[PDB]
Amino acid sequence: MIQSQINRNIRLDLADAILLSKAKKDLSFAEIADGTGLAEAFVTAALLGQQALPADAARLVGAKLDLDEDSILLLQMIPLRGCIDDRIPTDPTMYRFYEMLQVYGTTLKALVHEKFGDGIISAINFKLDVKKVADPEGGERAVITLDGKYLPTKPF
Amino acid sequence: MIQSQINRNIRLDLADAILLSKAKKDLSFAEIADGTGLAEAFVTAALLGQQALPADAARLVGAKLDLDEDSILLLQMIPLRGCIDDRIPTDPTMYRFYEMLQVYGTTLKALVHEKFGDGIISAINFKLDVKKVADPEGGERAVITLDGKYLPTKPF
Amino acid sequence: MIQSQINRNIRLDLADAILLSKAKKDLSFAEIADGTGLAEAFVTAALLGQQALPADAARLVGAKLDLDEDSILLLQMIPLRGCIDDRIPTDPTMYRFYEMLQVYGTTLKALVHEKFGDGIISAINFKLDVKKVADPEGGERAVITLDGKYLPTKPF
Amino acid sequence: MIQSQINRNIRLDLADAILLSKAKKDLSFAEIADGTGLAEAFVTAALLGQQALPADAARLVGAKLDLDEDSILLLQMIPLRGCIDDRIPTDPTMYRFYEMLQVYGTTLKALVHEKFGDGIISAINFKLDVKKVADPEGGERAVITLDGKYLPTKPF
Amino acid sequence: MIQSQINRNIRLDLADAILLSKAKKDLSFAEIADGTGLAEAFVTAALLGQQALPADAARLVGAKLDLDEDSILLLQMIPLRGCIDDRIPTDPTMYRFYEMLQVYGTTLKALVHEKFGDGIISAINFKLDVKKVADPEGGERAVITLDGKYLPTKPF
Amino acid sequence: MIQSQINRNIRLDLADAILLSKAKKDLSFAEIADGTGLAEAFVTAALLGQQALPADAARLVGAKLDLDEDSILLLQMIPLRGCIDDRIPTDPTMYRFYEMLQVYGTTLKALVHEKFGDGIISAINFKLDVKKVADPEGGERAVITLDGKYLPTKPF
Amino acid sequence: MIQSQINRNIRLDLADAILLSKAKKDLSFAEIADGTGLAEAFVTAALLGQQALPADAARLVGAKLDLDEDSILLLQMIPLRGCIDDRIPTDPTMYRFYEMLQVYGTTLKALVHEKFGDGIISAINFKLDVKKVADPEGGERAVITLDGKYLPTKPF
Amino acid sequence: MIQSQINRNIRLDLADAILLSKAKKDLSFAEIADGTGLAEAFVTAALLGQQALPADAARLVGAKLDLDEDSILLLQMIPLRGCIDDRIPTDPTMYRFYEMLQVYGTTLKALVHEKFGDGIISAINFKLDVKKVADPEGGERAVITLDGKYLPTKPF
Amino acid sequence: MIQSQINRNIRLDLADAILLSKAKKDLSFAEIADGTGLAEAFVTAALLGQQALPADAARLVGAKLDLDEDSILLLQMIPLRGCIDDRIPTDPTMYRFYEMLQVYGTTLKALVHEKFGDGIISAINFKLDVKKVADPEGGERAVITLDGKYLPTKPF
Amino acid sequence: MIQSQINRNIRLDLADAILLSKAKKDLSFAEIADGTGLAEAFVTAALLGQQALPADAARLVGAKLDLDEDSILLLQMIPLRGCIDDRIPTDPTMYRFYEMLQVYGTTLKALVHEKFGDGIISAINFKLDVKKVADPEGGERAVITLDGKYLPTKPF
Repeated sequence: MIQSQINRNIRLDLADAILLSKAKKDLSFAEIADGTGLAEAFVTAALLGQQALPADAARLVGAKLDLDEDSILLLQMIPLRGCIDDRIPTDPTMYRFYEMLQVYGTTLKALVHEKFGDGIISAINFKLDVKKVADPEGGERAVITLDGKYLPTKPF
Repeated sequence: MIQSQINRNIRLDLADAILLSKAKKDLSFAEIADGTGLAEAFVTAALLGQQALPADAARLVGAKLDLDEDSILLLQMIPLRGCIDDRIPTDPTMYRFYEMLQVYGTTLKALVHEKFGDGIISAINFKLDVKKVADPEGGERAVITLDGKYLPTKPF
Repeated sequence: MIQSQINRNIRLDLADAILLSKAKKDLSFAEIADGTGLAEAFVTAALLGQQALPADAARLVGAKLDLDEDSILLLQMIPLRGCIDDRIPTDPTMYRFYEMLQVYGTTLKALVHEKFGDGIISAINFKLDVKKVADPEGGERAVITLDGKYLPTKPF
Repeated sequence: MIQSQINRNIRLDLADAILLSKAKKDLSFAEIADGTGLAEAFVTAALLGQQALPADAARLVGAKLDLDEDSILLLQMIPLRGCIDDRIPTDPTMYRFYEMLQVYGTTLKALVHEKFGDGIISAINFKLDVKKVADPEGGERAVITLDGKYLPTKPF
Repeated sequence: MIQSQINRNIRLDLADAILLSKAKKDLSFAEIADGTGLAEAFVTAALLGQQALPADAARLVGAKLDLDEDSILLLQMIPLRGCIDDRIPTDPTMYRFYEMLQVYGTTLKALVHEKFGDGIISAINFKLDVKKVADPEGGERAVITLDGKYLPTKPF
Repeated sequence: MIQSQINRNIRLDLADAILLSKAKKDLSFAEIADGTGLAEAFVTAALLGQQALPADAARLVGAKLDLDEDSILLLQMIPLRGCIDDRIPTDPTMYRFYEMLQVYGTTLKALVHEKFGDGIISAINFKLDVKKVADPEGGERAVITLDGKYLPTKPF
Repeated sequence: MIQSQINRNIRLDLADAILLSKAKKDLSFAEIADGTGLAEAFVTAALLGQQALPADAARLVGAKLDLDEDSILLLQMIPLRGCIDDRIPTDPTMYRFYEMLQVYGTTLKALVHEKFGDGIISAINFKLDVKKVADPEGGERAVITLDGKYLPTKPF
Repeated sequence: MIQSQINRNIRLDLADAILLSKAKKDLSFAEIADGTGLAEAFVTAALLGQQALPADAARLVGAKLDLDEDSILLLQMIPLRGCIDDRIPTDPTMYRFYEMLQVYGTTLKALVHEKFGDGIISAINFKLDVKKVADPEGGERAVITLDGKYLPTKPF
Repeated sequence: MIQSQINRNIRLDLADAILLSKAKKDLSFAEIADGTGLAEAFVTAALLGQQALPADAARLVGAKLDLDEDSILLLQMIPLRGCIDDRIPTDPTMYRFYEMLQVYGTTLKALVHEKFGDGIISAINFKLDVKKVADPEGGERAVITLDGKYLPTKPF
Repeated sequence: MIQSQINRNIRLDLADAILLSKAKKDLSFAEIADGTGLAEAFVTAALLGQQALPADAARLVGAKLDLDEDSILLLQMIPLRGCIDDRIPTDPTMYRFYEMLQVYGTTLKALVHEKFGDGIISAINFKLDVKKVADPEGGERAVITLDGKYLPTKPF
């Protein structure tokens, strides 16, 4: 796939139409991803304009959501990524993950360098998943797993 | 603890001093946290100005790092939290965690609302840990676990 | 329930239409919320794009305001919250509540840590109400009650 | 009093020194304000650079805290108000009160105009207090009362 | 009037239409405000989205400018105030009044506190008027009067 | 005077020292400007770093405040003007004058063009004064006069 | 002219339409301004939304460009000035004039105060022109002349 | 010269020192540059941190201003250029040159492309000068000449 | 070519249309640029709104992509350059080139001044090339060549 | 190396000290890096706070520059990277490399996705080289090579 986007608004406008059709059809993201062979977080991210779907998956989710052919094609383009409106989220749900960075950002840096060395944990060679577990004290918790490759920074 | 800070620079300046002592002594954060009864991410965050240590742990890390009494006292104060200089990290290691929000922030929202409902995953009733593992294709990966309680939003 | 929004413009445009219909019909927010079983601040926030109405409430307010069926569905979706255009309000009425934070924000932090300990007062597990009272010196006063759960930060 | 400040850093530096002395002495804000004739929120705000204390209270708290003569005079100066470092708080405890504005700011405007008319709720003719209560579901809640005069805007 | 706006663009779009009609009809703001019983600065501000006209005035200016009924109703709505596009004006004419704040802002604070005490000069209980006078050395000057109530900040 | 500044911090630091001296000596700005032949708003502005005092005035005020010779010379330098820390004031007293621009900025433009023509009201060929007057409904008001030359924009 | 604009987008949208028509007709700005009696920089700035054309000049360029009556009227309105999208230009050609400010801004201030005194060089009583000349080393140079009246700031 | 700076504060601190010494010695920029063979705008800019002086010029002006040897060396380093504190000047004198860009920036672009073609007017191969001329209507004008090489953008 | 744009949205909107047509016809940028005589980086940049195509090339690519005549003319127009939505890219692919500047920006400055002297490497007299090479360690690398003319800064 | 920094000011203050010593000793970056076995761009970036030197290289450059022991240790710490003062460079030399991103940023994205596919060119597994070459038309050019590993984005 060699086609790519440069203006996020195209795929984000499409995401809005996907969300409307999904709401009208009472569909979950789990059901939309079911049968693609792709993880729900990857498929969901594509619907929301942040990943590219392979052709087969694009056609399958397109049927489910009743998308036109131009829309099924856009879903296959490599996106201009960046889902936050203006750098810092205003939405509370979305903001808590930013706050995690404000509280633990330097600790994540410190422990990455301690355990791995100079370099980065990838956001590209990277997977994430969201799991609901019972809280032994009452209620529920989310266990969100960020799984990224370590890439070293080495002299040259 | 009822004492709290309002100017992050005080504890951030102490953090720099801690990092210098730690470097001169060839200590790791795991080493410093060993024996405190507390997780390495929590103790590390406290050293870096983002948590408060209980008195016993403050005295122990203070002995390990040869910190003076004002410093051992400062570590027990509730901090003015926020480790990022100016909202968006410039450091590549830190930035990748912000990039994961730019790529998956709306997906985390979507999947939280689907699995839990309206509300948030907490950044307060919250634990995180960093694990080094083998990458099955070669090299190493970080598995970073964000473990947060779900708090619902419901009508009143 | 499980459907959510990622572009606040959709629900904010709906808010503008609701406000137009509301004005043509000479309706108050108190009137619109009457019979929903929900507090006026909660129903008002939903109309203005910041909460989700349960289905029964959406139909009741929808009938009162003569909203079409797409609008009645939108009111039930979980919003992308954030009512301020660009971080700091320009409107004097809204600004005073921001200035309240500029004057007392560190005092709120200090007293919260003194009375409760390390942690937060929730904006999620949270109730708001606005009460008009006579001023014994002449005039009227607003008594605005912010009622939020304390969630502690504890070591792990 | 007719003397005022133009650089908030002077009074905020004094606040840092006050907090250190307060912590060394194991004092609460409630104790410091005791015998002052003034509400804890007002005295605390003055200590943190956001209000001016009368000479009598400045000397009383100054003695309690061991402040030099220049500091007790500073406490009586009219401040350059503004406690937030850079417009939006990073600290989670302070941030939650900002988030209340992001979620309810337009609701507060709408309900103020409905109950009072065109105008504002004052942040000057204004009192606030923080009370700790039981949470009938378990735990504790903060009831924060914002009590502000209504000033109307009327044609001229 | 209990109806209010939350999106300034609606009234600012109306303002644009008002300005076009006013130009096609060769009307001045003084002419439009004549007969309303209201000062030219107040009526002009309402046309430009920054005040609410009483019903009688709205119908009068609506007839003078040939406004439709939706517009006459909009002019009676309480606005979301804030006429500056992005905080600092680019327009030279508007910018000069911002520059006066950059040069004299702390002087105004200093002199207000000297003459009145701790508190504010109101922008709500407030009148302004623009008068053209001769410059004794040749040309013209504008004498702009800001007339605002003093509200004291008093301890509690 | 041909000497000028490029770093506002030097004169603003001097302002801080001036305000301390003035506080210890219990002086008013009216008192300090007395005997200079200059308006209190101009002398106050100079002390706060926003105007240059002629040598005779600099020596007069410098005597009253007990300033060293380096400071009396600094006050005669042409300043790098700009009294607001970061574009928008946080202080309530100075914020109200910014709010006047958010509400009436476009009205001031519109009326200036109507009365004078294309061009500006100067902030350079400019006087301002602050006058306290009784409010017939009770209390006090500030009448603040901005008096600026009209300079037209004319085709070339 | 007493009619003015408050939303720059109206005149900037007209500029876009003017530019398309101009390119279709293979016209230069020098040709469009020919016969108006006005300098090419003034007429060009008017077309681009930053000056008001006298009526006769508006009709002349309107004929050359095939503009409709509403557009010819718009060109005569006093504009809401400000041609830069967001404060700092991104376009290399316009950025160099900003860079000229970053490099020489304080030099221009220092030399203006040295040669003229305290005060400003006007941007209002102001002419500019662009001239192409030979570079003695080969190639071409632009000689851009900023011709502004000196307005002093003197005590009052 | 192969040495360069990366932190503008070093040379800007030197500039403040230079300006105090210059003020104590009652010197003009014209006098300081006299005998260097360099234009007053180039020498002034170097003193203010925006150019590098050759060795002989640095020794000359350093003698005139009684600079230490470290300071004379600093004047010869290639600077980290950028004289504006925070992107947009607050000083009225410098702001007017920014306003010329807000009003004429697109006109400068348009006329450069018309006269020269696609490309830029250099800010590097560039000369500027400030000349005082009498205004035939009374008073003084500044004629500021920006003289830059045209560099074309050509396809490759 | 003497015609130029001032609003980037016109050419960027055309870019979006070009990308959609390019995706529908399964074309690459190398293919589109084939037979124009122009480097793929230059032609691609023109399509994406950042260069002007000569007329012959504009008609060739216009045919390949089924562009209408307004669009083929627009491609020949000198653009208002600037492809980044809001100064800092959000897209990871684009961001890495920004991170290169955050890590090596001062090194590039230092080494340019060391090897060439005071002055700049041009972004105008400039060629850009992207080549894919095999990584001896496995995988592939991009070798991106920035070839700019050195322009000296010399005293005047 | 497991030790890392969180406050860039420490290493950037050291960079300033290094640059002073380097200028006093009339050293080039090429000579400082000679004998380290590391590329001049790597060693230079380390001196400027953006890379960590191995211990032997730290000692060798520390000897050349006469650095104290704490400085030789600091050069070995993993930095808090980010060399740009405030996101966008002000310095002309550094700004040109940002301008290349404003002009070619979307072209680099497009061509990377065309030649390699979805994913990124690394700034971490990355080397850069600056080469001076004669310009056949006269003068000099810089050939700057960015050599980064391709990391693909693939579904999971």
